[PDB]
Amino acid sequence: TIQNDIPDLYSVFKDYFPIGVAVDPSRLNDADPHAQLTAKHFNMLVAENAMKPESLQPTEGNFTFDNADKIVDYAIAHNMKMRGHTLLWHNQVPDWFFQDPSDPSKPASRDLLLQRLRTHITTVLDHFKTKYGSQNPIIGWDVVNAVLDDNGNLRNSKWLQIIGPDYIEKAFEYAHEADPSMKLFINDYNIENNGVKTQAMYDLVKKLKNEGVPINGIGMQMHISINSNIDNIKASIEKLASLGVEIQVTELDMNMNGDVSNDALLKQARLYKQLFDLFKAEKQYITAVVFWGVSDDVSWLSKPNAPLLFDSKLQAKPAYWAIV
Ligand SMILES: O[C@@H]1[C@@H](O)[C@H](O[C@@H]2CO[C@@H](O[C@@H]3CO[C@@H](O)[C@H](O)[C@H]3O)[C@H](O)[C@H]2O)OC[C@H]1O
Repeated sequence: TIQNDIPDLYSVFKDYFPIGVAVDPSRLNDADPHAQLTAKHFNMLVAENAMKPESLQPTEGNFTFDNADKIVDYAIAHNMKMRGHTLLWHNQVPDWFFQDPSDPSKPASRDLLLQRLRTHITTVLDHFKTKYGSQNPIIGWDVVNAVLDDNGNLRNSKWLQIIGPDYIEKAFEYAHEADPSMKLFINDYNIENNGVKTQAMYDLVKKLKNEGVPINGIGMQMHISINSNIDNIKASIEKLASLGVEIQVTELDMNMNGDVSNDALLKQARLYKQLFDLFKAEKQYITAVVFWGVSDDVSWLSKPNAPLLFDSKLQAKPAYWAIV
């Protein structure tokens, strides 16, 4: 059971930006405590998995939008906005995309993979536009996800192998043509550490935007840890924001590195407080902050963990009170 009388999390940030959460379609029933927590504290939703490529087109031409639509319906019912995650990634994408259909032992050509990407992106965006119309809660999409490797080079996924470096520009082009009302984002992790990957994201977006690619913003996943440096996060936000794009904190959670002790929870609270003070200070750039999971018990991180503001019993943690 949840705490019904404590402050609604997102309301505390009404003058800064919406506060969202990533959800599972199986946790949306009115009597489900996770759903109650979702509707109470957030005014933005994201599909943790239901809108990924494999979740939308498991086999070629066979689109499965039921779970995604269930989340969209829920968002509409609770007056929540949504982020679309994600049109392209190297994980949770079916092998068929990259295979020659007449000889699955061979790879698809650059033209065939591009056509498939175009069809996927266009069908996905057209689905939400045609089914929901003006009521579509999705305000933007992570057009490409995690396209950089640890060293800042372009990740050598099958997309890069088969098409080449311009597959990124093509994805944005296809999304923009399908629905110009959508804000288009390039999303990634570790770009908040002000290291080589932050610089690489900055260089890539600067290059593409200067070439006319319709990139509207950068999503900083923010899968931080109990040892993350606030100064580096601030420097990263400033650097990326200098490109004239929106910044959204898209998959916020805190890896405790196995230490879920009471002392660690207090340290977590202090860090989350500093983090949100930073976000508020940077409100002229940040247009959304989304947590990757409703509560600790449903977090994607391996156990033991305590990454969010609500614990495994769905109760507000010290971090929640520090921020509110
Ligand atoms: O942007 C990335 C996120 O999308 C990513 O989210 C996690 C992706 O893996 C999910 O776990 C899979 C769910 O589907 C099952 O069939 C698989 O067996 C699981 O591995 C997890 O639920 C998401 O939270 O996190 C990393 C980000 O870079």
